[PDB]
Amino acid sequence: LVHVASVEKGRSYEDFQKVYNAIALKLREDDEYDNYIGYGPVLVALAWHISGTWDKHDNTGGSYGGTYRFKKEFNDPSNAGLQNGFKFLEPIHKEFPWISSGDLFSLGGVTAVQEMQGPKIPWRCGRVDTPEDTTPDNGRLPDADKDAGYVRTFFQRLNMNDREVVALMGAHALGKTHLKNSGYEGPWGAANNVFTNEFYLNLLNEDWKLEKNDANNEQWDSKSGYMMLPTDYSLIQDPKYLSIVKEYANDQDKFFKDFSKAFEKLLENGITFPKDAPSPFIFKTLEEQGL
Ligand code: HEM
Repeated sequence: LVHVASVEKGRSYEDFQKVYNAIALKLREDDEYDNYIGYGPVLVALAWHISGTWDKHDNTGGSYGGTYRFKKEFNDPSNAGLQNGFKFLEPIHKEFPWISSGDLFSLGGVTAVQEMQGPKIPWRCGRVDTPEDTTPDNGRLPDADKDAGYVRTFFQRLNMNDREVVALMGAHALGKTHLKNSGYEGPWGAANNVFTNEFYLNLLNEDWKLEKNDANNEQWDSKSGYMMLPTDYSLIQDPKYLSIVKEYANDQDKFFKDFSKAFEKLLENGITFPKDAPSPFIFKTLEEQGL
């Protein structure tokens, strides 16, 4: 099963920069969301879940089809609350009806990271909307109450190795958990609408206490008011994961480069790019454009 990237007819770099700018201007404008965190975090969370359904064994799921628009996938328990990022992006799709849904969902993620001061993420167009019966079943996204063995095995379904898994998890510097969504409650650190290596620093530097939350699930809580999921805590339990955690705590530039490659890879899994496809785009930030 092959999905071949097909560029939206007659569109080029500057067309997608416009779509970037509209997302970015709206990000600026809707700052009150989730007690003033803004929609940045939920946008990267949406891009990760629409990509996270991929199965490298048969190329089912993945970002290409844009299948999150169908009710079986948006009703996935693993996706509770993500309807807020979808709603955010509705005005944008309306303004640019020519872009595909998978292109827009993935670009929203890229846009969020860059505007939150993270690294440039190269992004490629050409995902094409596929029909409702291509929507993958629920249950492909990962559980939080597991250990490093689980985590390692999970991400291998996405063709990700140890380094990629630890870089990717650094996105938990952003936003927070919400009891009503997931059964976990609280943020991972203090600067949660700015992309930094804080997740790794907090993981190593705080005084974590294992507790049961108000939904009766176990999570790691610090005196600072931070939390870690068991899967997060895994990363300092496995000695291979811990070595890389130390690395990124110690070197944010290294973390930014590895996150950048890994996030692009996640959003492009399952997509075959023609030799003559355009080169990956690197979008300018609003700030870089004077907007
Ligand atoms: C073993 C894998 C992971 C687990 C179990 C996991 C689990 C969680 C949970 C339970 C939430 C809270 C949901 C809520 O209550 O709203 C969450 C949110 C979030 N996750 Fe992950 N996740 C994982 C990996 C990732 C990765 C790969 C990304 C992205 C590169 C990511 C991005 C984030 C973001 C930014 C948030 C905040 C969303 C917002 O604030 O609403 N996650 N995740």
